[PDB]
Amino acid sequence: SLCRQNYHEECEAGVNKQINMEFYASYVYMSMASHFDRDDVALKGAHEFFLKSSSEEREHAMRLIKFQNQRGGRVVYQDIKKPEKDAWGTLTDAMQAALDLEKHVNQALLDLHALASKHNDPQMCDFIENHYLTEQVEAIREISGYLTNLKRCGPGLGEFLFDKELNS
Amino acid sequence: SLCRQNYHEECEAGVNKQINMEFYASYVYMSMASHFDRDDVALKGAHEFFLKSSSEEREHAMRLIKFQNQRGGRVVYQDIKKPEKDAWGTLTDAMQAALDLEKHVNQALLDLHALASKHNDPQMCDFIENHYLTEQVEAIREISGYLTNLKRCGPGLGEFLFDKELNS
Amino acid sequence: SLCRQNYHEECEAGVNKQINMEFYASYVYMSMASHFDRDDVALKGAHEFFLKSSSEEREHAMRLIKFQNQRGGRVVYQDIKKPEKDAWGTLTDAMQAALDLEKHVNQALLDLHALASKHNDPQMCDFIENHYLTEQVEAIREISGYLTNLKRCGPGLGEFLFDKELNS
Amino acid sequence: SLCRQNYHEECEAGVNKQINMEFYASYVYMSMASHFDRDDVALKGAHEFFLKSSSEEREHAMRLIKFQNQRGGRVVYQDIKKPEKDAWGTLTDAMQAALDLEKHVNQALLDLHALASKHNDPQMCDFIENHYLTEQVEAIREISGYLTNLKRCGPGLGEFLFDKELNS
Amino acid sequence: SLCRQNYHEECEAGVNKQINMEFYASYVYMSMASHFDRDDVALKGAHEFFLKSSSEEREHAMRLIKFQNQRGGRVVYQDIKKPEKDAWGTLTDAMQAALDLEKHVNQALLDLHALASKHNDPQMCDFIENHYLTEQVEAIREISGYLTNLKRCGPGLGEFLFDKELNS
Amino acid sequence: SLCRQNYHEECEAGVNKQINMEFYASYVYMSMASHFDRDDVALKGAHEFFLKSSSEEREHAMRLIKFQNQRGGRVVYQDIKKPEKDAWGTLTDAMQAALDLEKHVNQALLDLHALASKHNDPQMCDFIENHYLTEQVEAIREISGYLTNLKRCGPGLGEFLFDKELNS
Ligand SMILES: [Cl-]
Ligand SMILES: [Cl-]
Ligand SMILES: [Cl-]
Ligand SMILES: [Cl-]
Ligand SMILES: [Cl-]
Ligand SMILES: [Cl-]
Ligand SMILES: [Cl-]
Ligand SMILES: [Cl-]
Ligand SMILES: [Cl-]
Ligand SMILES: [Cl-]
Ligand SMILES: [Cl-]
Ligand SMILES: [Cl-]
Ligand SMILES: [Cl-]
Ligand SMILES: [Cl-]
Ligand SMILES: [Cl-]
Ligand SMILES: [Cl-]
Ligand SMILES: [Cl-]
Ligand SMILES: [Cl-]
Ligand SMILES: [Cl-]
Ligand SMILES: [Cl-]
Ligand SMILES: [Cl-]
Ligand SMILES: [Cl-]
Ligand SMILES: [Cl-]
Ligand SMILES: [Cl-]
Ligand SMILES: [Cl-]
Ligand SMILES: [Cl-]
Ligand SMILES: [Cl-]
Ligand SMILES: [Cl-]
Ligand SMILES: [Cl-]
Ligand SMILES: [Cl-]
Ligand SMILES: [Cl-]
Ligand SMILES: [Cl-]
Ligand SMILES: [Cl-]
Ligand SMILES: [Cl-]
Ligand SMILES: [Cl-]
Ligand SMILES: [Cl-]
Ligand SMILES: [Cl-]
Ligand SMILES: [Cl-]
Ligand SMILES: [Cl-]
Ligand SMILES: [Cl-]
Ligand SMILES: [Cl-]
Ligand SMILES: [Cl-]
Ligand SMILES: [Cl-]
Ligand SMILES: [Cl-]
Ligand SMILES: [Cl-]
Ligand SMILES: [Cl-]
Ligand SMILES: [Cl-]
Ligand SMILES: [Cl-]
Ligand SMILES: [Cl-]
Ligand SMILES: [Cl-]
Ligand SMILES: [Cl-]
Ligand SMILES: [Cl-]
Ligand SMILES: [Cl-]
Ligand SMILES: [Cl-]
Ligand SMILES: [Cl-]
Ligand SMILES: [Cl-]
Ligand SMILES: [Cl-]
Ligand SMILES: [Cl-]
Ligand SMILES: [Cl-]
Ligand SMILES: [Cl-]
Ligand SMILES: [Cl-]
Ligand SMILES: [Cl-]
Ligand SMILES: [Cl-]
Ligand SMILES: [Cl-]
Ligand SMILES: [Cl-]
Ligand SMILES: [Cl-]
Ligand SMILES: [Cl-]
Ligand SMILES: [Cl-]
Ligand SMILES: [Cl-]
Ligand SMILES: [Cl-]
Ligand SMILES: [Cl-]
Ligand SMILES: [Cl-]
Ligand SMILES: [Cl-]
Ligand SMILES: [Cl-]
Ligand SMILES: [Cl-]
Ligand SMILES: [Cl-]
Ligand SMILES: [Cl-]
Ligand SMILES: [Cl-]
Ligand SMILES: [Cl-]
Ligand SMILES: [Cl-]
Ligand SMILES: [Cl-]
Ligand SMILES: [Cl-]
Ligand SMILES: [Cl-]
Ligand SMILES: [Cl-]
Ligand SMILES: [Cl-]
Ligand SMILES: [Cl-]
Ligand SMILES: [Cl-]
Ligand SMILES: [Cl-]
Ligand SMILES: [Cl-]
Ligand SMILES: [Cl-]
Ligand SMILES: [Cl-]
Ligand SMILES: [Cl-]
Ligand SMILES: [Cl-]
Ligand SMILES: [Cl-]
Ligand SMILES: [Cl-]
Ligand SMILES: [Cl-]
Ligand SMILES: [Cl-]
Ligand SMILES: [Cl-]
Ligand SMILES: [Cl-]
Ligand SMILES: [Cl-]
Ligand SMILES: [Cl-]
Ligand SMILES: [Cl-]
Ligand SMILES: [Cl-]
Ligand SMILES: [Cl-]
Ligand SMILES: [Cl-]
Ligand SMILES: [Cl-]
Ligand SMILES: [Cl-]
Ligand SMILES: [Cl-]
Ligand SMILES: [Cl-]
Ligand SMILES: [Cl-]
Ligand SMILES: [Cl-]
Ligand SMILES: [Cl-]
Ligand SMILES: [Cl-]
Ligand SMILES: [Cl-]
Ligand SMILES: [Cl-]
Ligand SMILES: [Cl-]
Ligand SMILES: [Cl-]
Ligand SMILES: [Cl-]
Ligand SMILES: [Cl-]
Ligand SMILES: [Cl-]
Ligand SMILES: [Cl-]
Ligand SMILES: [Cl-]
Ligand SMILES: [Cl-]
Ligand SMILES: [Cl-]
Ligand SMILES: [Cl-]
Ligand SMILES: [Cl-]
Ligand SMILES: [Fe+3]
Ligand SMILES: [Fe+3]
Ligand SMILES: [Fe+3]
Ligand SMILES: [Fe+3]
Ligand SMILES: [Fe+3]
Ligand SMILES: [Fe+3]
Ligand SMILES: [Fe+3]
Ligand SMILES: [Fe+3]
Ligand SMILES: [Fe+3]
Ligand SMILES: [Fe+3]
Ligand SMILES: [Fe+3]
Ligand SMILES: [Fe+3]
Ligand SMILES: [Fe+3]
Ligand SMILES: [Fe+3]
Ligand SMILES: [Fe+3]
Ligand SMILES: [Fe+3]
Ligand SMILES: [Fe+3]
Ligand SMILES: [Fe+3]
Ligand SMILES: [Fe+3]
Ligand SMILES: [Fe+3]
Ligand SMILES: [Fe+3]
Ligand SMILES: [Fe+3]
Ligand SMILES: [Fe+3]
Ligand SMILES: [Fe+3]
Ligand SMILES: [Fe+3]
Ligand SMILES: [Fe+3]
Ligand SMILES: [Fe+3]
Ligand SMILES: [Fe+3]
Ligand SMILES: [Fe+3]
Ligand SMILES: [Fe+3]
Ligand SMILES: [Fe+3]
Ligand SMILES: [Fe+3]
Ligand code: NA
Ligand code: NA
Ligand code: NA
Ligand code: NA
Ligand code: NA
Ligand code: NA
Ligand code: NA
Ligand code: NA
Ligand code: NA
Ligand code: NA
Ligand code: NA
Ligand code: NA
Ligand code: NA
Ligand code: NA
Ligand code: NA
Ligand code: NA
Ligand code: NA
Ligand code: NA
Ligand code: NA
Ligand code: NA
Ligand code: NA
Ligand code: NA
Ligand code: NA
Ligand code: NA
Ligand code: NA
Ligand code: NA
Ligand code: NA
Ligand code: NA
Ligand code: NA
Ligand code: NA
Ligand code: NA
Ligand code: NA
Ligand code: NA
Ligand code: NA
Ligand code: NA
Ligand code: NA
Ligand code: NA
Ligand code: NA
Ligand code: NA
Ligand code: NA
Ligand code: NA
Ligand code: NA
Ligand code: NA
Ligand code: NA
Ligand code: NA
Ligand code: NA
Ligand code: NA
Ligand code: NA
Ligand code: NA
Ligand code: NA
Ligand code: NA
Ligand code: NA
Ligand code: NA
Ligand code: NA
Ligand code: NA
Ligand code: NA
Ligand code: NA
Ligand code: NA
Ligand code: NA
Ligand code: NA
Ligand code: NA
Ligand code: NA
Ligand code: NA
Ligand code: NA
Ligand code: NA
Ligand code: NA
Ligand code: NA
Ligand code: NA
Ligand code: NA
Ligand code: NA
Ligand code: NA
Ligand code: NA
Ligand code: NA
Ligand code: NA
Ligand code: NA
Ligand code: NA
Ligand code: NA
Ligand code: NA
Ligand code: NA
Ligand code: NA
Ligand code: NA
Ligand code: NA
Ligand code: NA
Ligand code: NA
Ligand code: NA
Ligand code: NA
Ligand code: NA
Ligand code: NA
Ligand code: NA
Ligand code: NA
Ligand code: NA
Ligand code: NA
Ligand code: NA
Ligand code: NA
Ligand code: NA
Ligand code: NA
Ligand code: NA
Ligand code: NA
Ligand code: NA
Ligand code: NA
Ligand code: NA
Ligand code: NA
Repeated sequence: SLCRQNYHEECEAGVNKQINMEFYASYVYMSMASHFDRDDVALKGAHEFFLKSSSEEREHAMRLIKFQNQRGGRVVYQDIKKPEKDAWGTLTDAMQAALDLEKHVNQALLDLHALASKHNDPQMCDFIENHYLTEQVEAIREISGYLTNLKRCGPGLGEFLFDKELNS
Repeated sequence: SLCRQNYHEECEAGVNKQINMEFYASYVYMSMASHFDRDDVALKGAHEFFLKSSSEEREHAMRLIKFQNQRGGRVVYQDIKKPEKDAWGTLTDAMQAALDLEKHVNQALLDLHALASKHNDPQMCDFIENHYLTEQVEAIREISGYLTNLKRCGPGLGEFLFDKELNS
Repeated sequence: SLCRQNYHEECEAGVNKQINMEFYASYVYMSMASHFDRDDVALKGAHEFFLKSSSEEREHAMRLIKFQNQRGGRVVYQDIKKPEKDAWGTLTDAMQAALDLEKHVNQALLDLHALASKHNDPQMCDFIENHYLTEQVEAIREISGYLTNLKRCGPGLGEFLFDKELNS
Repeated sequence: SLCRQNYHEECEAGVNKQINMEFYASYVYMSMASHFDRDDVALKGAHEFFLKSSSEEREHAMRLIKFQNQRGGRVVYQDIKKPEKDAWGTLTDAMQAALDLEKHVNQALLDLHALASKHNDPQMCDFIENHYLTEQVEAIREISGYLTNLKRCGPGLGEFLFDKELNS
Repeated sequence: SLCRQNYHEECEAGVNKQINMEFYASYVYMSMASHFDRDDVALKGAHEFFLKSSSEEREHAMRLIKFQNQRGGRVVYQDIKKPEKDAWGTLTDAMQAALDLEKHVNQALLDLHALASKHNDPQMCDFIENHYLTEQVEAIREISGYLTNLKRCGPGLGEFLFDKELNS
Repeated sequence: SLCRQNYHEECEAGVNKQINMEFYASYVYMSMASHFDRDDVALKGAHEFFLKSSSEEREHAMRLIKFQNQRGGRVVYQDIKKPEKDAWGTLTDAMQAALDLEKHVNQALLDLHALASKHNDPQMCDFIENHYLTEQVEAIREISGYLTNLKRCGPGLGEFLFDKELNS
């Protein structure tokens, strides 16, 4: 490939892994969104919030695909595994699972940064810092505060009202 | 579920199958799009066309997910299998594979319609006719004409110029 | 009648039945609306929601009357029976009765479609699909989610707040 | 009921009677409207005029329902009887029947006023004067002039042209 | 043809037949239009109405031609036979012939729908319902009411005035 | 007919012949247009150009129909014969056939002018000069230059690009 320069095969593989991981997170959120749109669950704020979250994760995957081609790597796709659950429970349960997901993705991003630092790839490090690491910190902090407020609001009416407040 | 009415368990399963099939088609197009954005392939019209195609297929999946919940079914997700190839060849090869994909999806939609007619589900039949069957016919006709023009244009310069003309 | 063509006397009678059924549903909702505007009930969201529902059902009747004349049938009116109750209970009770009403109307629409398919009346089938079957599916799904949220909110304050949120 | 004051049980019953009577008049006009939209009758001015008349009568019913609840009465619904005829004849015949209907409704309104005066209910009397008695006088005078002009115009062409002039 | 799928040779032939039938109806209306523009007939409303009708029928043919190519059929043209008459008589005579024409075309459309249902072609059925069957019902009802009003208006002055009112 | 003056029966017949000839040319172009919209031909510029040409020829027929009635002749319709071919070959073949058609129509227009000069019908001559003869000269010159450029461009890519340039 005429464009490849200072791009190590381990970094290329790490990017292909993160691409799969972002699509996976996209799929989880899709599943959460459809769970909260069940007639017997019917939390329209959660639905909209997880649908938007699913769409954002697809963007994160797509920016990595682009990055792979910009640097002269080869994108290699794997299966996008189905999420661990078919039903995500209450809005509190789902938000806990979402926190776990974002932290898992955050840890993979930090391993990917560590890979790029290790192979002296400053452009890859900056790409990751600039587009992913601060976004991850905000999302985790965001979900964590929701969890605190879901426990403050309590079940029943509290969950209905916390749900109203989700998107604004 | 308090909303379910005249919605047969075979139709619900058929919808879950089509949901997987639309995501799969989405993933194929994503792969085609990244293939045409390689520095050693570099056909920006194809890239944009398959990226838009991938996004449309995700919408088709999402309208089916919605339909499942509107009718009081339960969405059940499966793995989204990786596409058959890592490299899609020339713009002519990819467009042939895309035609094959759209016809495979079209046949599944026609089996799904047949399932809804068989179980006397007129609302499901109309949903499928209204949002999917004509859209499929247009897309197949569209790709077929591209194939005819790719063979008319020939390889090399013809492929470059046919690619310019793709999106408009 | 100079316009009648491929319009079977059983279909004409079925349309006259559905006309009565839509007016009946209109009258139920009128009664629900006046129940929630009692000084000792005083749920203004419910009032407005059932008043709008009553008006929509009158439109559904009127489109069928039109359809009867477009196809060269004769509209034949019957009494519009009074609703089963004078008092509809809590917002949860009324919404349950409304779900039952919409499902009863939906079943009559599906019998009417079955009548038109049976007599090979494709124009009548499409009319019913296009203007009634999807609208019915949305309304039933809508009311069902309200029921789920009314049970989540609980009685007292929950009912007051759920009522605020009804129309938006 | 915490709001009821100087509202006699005979007046409440009289209002429930008038509510039924306004819906009945609504239903008559609905039937007239569908009669003039038959392919073998086809007088589009009459159709539109009786459709608007039917809608106005529904408003008159709905203002009375409101009045019942404002005064702390209980609305009690009865069956809305079907109209006396399935076919209303010429535009002259229908307009004669409409005059008879409006005069019957007017006499019921005047009995209702007499009931409210008798029970010393000045607010109810004013409500009736303000929203119903002058409106009734205008409608009766209006229909009567139409009858005079329908007899002046004569049958055939006169009826076609008088019909053009109905709504403006 | 690379696009053809679930499109039976009998349906393709049925579409070619309907294409001829729509052009034929176009030609009839062209002839009616020129009849009412004769100096010795001179009914400018009829002229304009049949000229617009002729143009609409050409559109109906052209949408079918398109449909044939979208589905991967081959359009096959036949002669467009001249209309049965050179002179169409009074506005009442022409409108009767137009009613007969529209009903003949409507019956062919219903046979074509029956052909597509029989060969399990849901996309073709919906195409026909969506673009043709309701349009046919409206046109037949429309012409029938004109016939009723032409008989109400009578010959001479009535015909002149009914003609004024045709287009609006 | 009260308007006829200096309008010879041979000229009236000549106009009826040209009316048939313009409709025939309309039908040829319709067939060419549908040929270039086949999935296995797929030249969208040609399609649009022949569809517009077909529509223009219908206008030419319609202005002659009008002229017949303005002069107090009687329009007499004949069958519109189907075109000589079902398939028109390459864009070069079709354009050659179109040149032949326009020259055939041009020769008929010049015979018609000769008929009107011969019968001392200056108004008919001017009508033909003003609306037809220069339009014919432009169209023939136009198609001829296309033929020259189609031979310059060559088959394959040249045909694709010449087709892009057709309408602008
Ligand atoms: Cl290195
Ligand atoms: Cl659950
Ligand atoms: Cl988010
Ligand atoms: Cl990027
Ligand atoms: Cl790039
Ligand atoms: Cl792979
Ligand atoms: Cl996993
Ligand atoms: Cl799995
Ligand atoms: Cl759980
Ligand atoms: Cl859990
Ligand atoms: Cl969890
Ligand atoms: Cl991790
Ligand atoms: Cl490191
Ligand atoms: Cl590090
Ligand atoms: Cl490392
Ligand atoms: Cl290092
Ligand atoms: Cl990001
Ligand atoms: Cl944040
Ligand atoms: Cl920040
Ligand atoms: Cl927060
Ligand atoms: Cl809860
Ligand atoms: Cl069933
Ligand atoms: Cl390659
Ligand atoms: Cl697309
Ligand atoms: Cl949907
Ligand atoms: Cl929904
Ligand atoms: Cl699963
Ligand atoms: Cl697979
Ligand atoms: Cl796999
Ligand atoms: Cl390959
Ligand atoms: Cl290949
Ligand atoms: Cl392939
Ligand atoms: Cl398949
Ligand atoms: Cl079936
Ligand atoms: Cl089937
Ligand atoms: Cl089946
Ligand atoms: Cl069945
Ligand atoms: Cl779709
Ligand atoms: Cl298309
Ligand atoms: Cl289409
Ligand atoms: Cl094309
Ligand atoms: Cl190439
Ligand atoms: Cl029948
Ligand atoms: Cl109560
Ligand atoms: Cl509603
Ligand atoms: Cl209707
Ligand atoms: Cl109508
Ligand atoms: Cl009756
Ligand atoms: Cl009942
Ligand atoms: Cl009763
Ligand atoms: Cl109760
Ligand atoms: Cl109850
Ligand atoms: Cl109940
Ligand atoms: Cl029922
Ligand atoms: Cl049936
Ligand atoms: Cl059925
Ligand atoms: Cl049945
Ligand atoms: Cl049957
Ligand atoms: Cl509806
Ligand atoms: Cl809904
Ligand atoms: Cl919907
Ligand atoms: Cl809800
Ligand atoms: Cl309560
Ligand atoms: Cl008192
Ligand atoms: Cl009658
Ligand atoms: Cl009025
Ligand atoms: Cl009031
Ligand atoms: Cl109030
Ligand atoms: Cl009662
Ligand atoms: Cl009565
Ligand atoms: Cl009765
Ligand atoms: Cl009578
Ligand atoms: Cl009478
Ligand atoms: Cl009477
Ligand atoms: Cl009375
Ligand atoms: Cl009194
Ligand atoms: Cl008095
Ligand atoms: Cl009294
Ligand atoms: Cl008194
Ligand atoms: Cl009033
Ligand atoms: Cl007045
Ligand atoms: Cl006044
Ligand atoms: Cl008057
Ligand atoms: Cl009359
Ligand atoms: Cl088949
Ligand atoms: Cl004549
Ligand atoms: Cl029309
Ligand atoms: Cl089409
Ligand atoms: Cl197309
Ligand atoms: Cl042929
Ligand atoms: Cl014939
Ligand atoms: Cl013939
Ligand atoms: Cl005749
Ligand atoms: Cl005749
Ligand atoms: Cl006739
Ligand atoms: Cl027929
Ligand atoms: Cl059939
Ligand atoms: Cl059938
Ligand atoms: Cl058949
Ligand atoms: Cl079959
Ligand atoms: Cl149509
Ligand atoms: Cl109509
Ligand atoms: Cl309609
Ligand atoms: Cl009419
Ligand atoms: Cl006459
Ligand atoms: Cl002469
Ligand atoms: Cl060919
Ligand atoms: Cl042209
Ligand atoms: Cl002219
Ligand atoms: Cl003129
Ligand atoms: Cl003839
Ligand atoms: Cl010929
Ligand atoms: Cl022939
Ligand atoms: Cl050829
Ligand atoms: Cl040739
Ligand atoms: Cl040739
Ligand atoms: Cl010639
Ligand atoms: Cl000469
Ligand atoms: Cl000469
Ligand atoms: Cl000569
Ligand atoms: Cl001479
Ligand atoms: Cl011209
Ligand atoms: Cl030119
Ligand atoms: Cl010029
Ligand atoms: Cl040129
Ligand atoms: Cl070529
Ligand atoms: Fe490198
Ligand atoms: Fe992410
Ligand atoms: Fe919950
Ligand atoms: Fe650093
Ligand atoms: Fe996120
Ligand atoms: Fe069911
Ligand atoms: Fe799709
Ligand atoms: Fe290539
Ligand atoms: Fe349909
Ligand atoms: Fe259908
Ligand atoms: Fe539709
Ligand atoms: Fe597609
Ligand atoms: Fe019939
Ligand atoms: Fe309804
Ligand atoms: Fe309550
Ligand atoms: Fe409803
Ligand atoms: Fe009192
Ligand atoms: Fe009234
Ligand atoms: Fe009459
Ligand atoms: Fe009135
Ligand atoms: Fe086939
Ligand atoms: Fe037509
Ligand atoms: Fe006449
Ligand atoms: Fe069907
Ligand atoms: Fe028509
Ligand atoms: Fe003469
Ligand atoms: Fe011409
Ligand atoms: Fe060619
Ligand atoms: Fe001149
Ligand atoms: Fe001259
Ligand atoms: Fe001039
Ligand atoms: Fe031309
Ligand atoms: Na690197
Ligand atoms: Na990897
Ligand atoms: Na690698
Ligand atoms: Na890899
Ligand atoms: Na991308
Ligand atoms: Na991108
Ligand atoms: Na890329
Ligand atoms: Na970059
Ligand atoms: Na690089
Ligand atoms: Na990989
Ligand atoms: Na899994
Ligand atoms: Na960690
Ligand atoms: Na790190
Ligand atoms: Na990693
Ligand atoms: Na390194
Ligand atoms: Na933050
Ligand atoms: Na909560
Ligand atoms: Na079903
Ligand atoms: Na399934
Ligand atoms: Na199932
Ligand atoms: Na399933
Ligand atoms: Na969705
Ligand atoms: Na959605
Ligand atoms: Na959903
Ligand atoms: Na739906
Ligand atoms: Na359902
Ligand atoms: Na599944
Ligand atoms: Na695979
Ligand atoms: Na197939
Ligand atoms: Na099917
Ligand atoms: Na299927
Ligand atoms: Na079934
Ligand atoms: Na198309
Ligand atoms: Na090519
Ligand atoms: Na029928
Ligand atoms: Na009945
Ligand atoms: Na009947
Ligand atoms: Na009946
Ligand atoms: Na109506
Ligand atoms: Na109406
Ligand atoms: Na009607
Ligand atoms: Na209709
Ligand atoms: Na009919
Ligand atoms: Na009845
Ligand atoms: Na009852
Ligand atoms: Na049922
Ligand atoms: Na049914
Ligand atoms: Na029924
Ligand atoms: Na039948
Ligand atoms: Na819905
Ligand atoms: Na509640
Ligand atoms: Na009183
Ligand atoms: Na009473
Ligand atoms: Na009382
Ligand atoms: Na009472
Ligand atoms: Na009211
Ligand atoms: Na009101
Ligand atoms: Na009220
Ligand atoms: Na009041
Ligand atoms: Na009171
Ligand atoms: Na009562
Ligand atoms: Na009665
Ligand atoms: Na009286
Ligand atoms: Na009085
Ligand atoms: Na009274
Ligand atoms: Na009293
Ligand atoms: Na007055
Ligand atoms: Na009259
Ligand atoms: Na077929
Ligand atoms: Na045929
Ligand atoms: Na065939
Ligand atoms: Na054929
Ligand atoms: Na066309
Ligand atoms: Na077209
Ligand atoms: Na076409
Ligand atoms: Na189509
Ligand atoms: Na096809
Ligand atoms: Na044919
Ligand atoms: Na003939
Ligand atoms: Na028939
Ligand atoms: Na049929
Ligand atoms: Na047919
Ligand atoms: Na078949
Ligand atoms: Na109509
Ligand atoms: Na007349
Ligand atoms: Na002459
Ligand atoms: Na001739
Ligand atoms: Na002659
Ligand atoms: Na002649
Ligand atoms: Na003309
Ligand atoms: Na004209
Ligand atoms: Na003319
Ligand atoms: Na002239
Ligand atoms: Na003349
Ligand atoms: Na002739
Ligand atoms: Na021929
Ligand atoms: Na010549
Ligand atoms: Na000449
Ligand atoms: Na000539
Ligand atoms: Na002469
Ligand atoms: Na020129
Ligand atoms: Na060429």
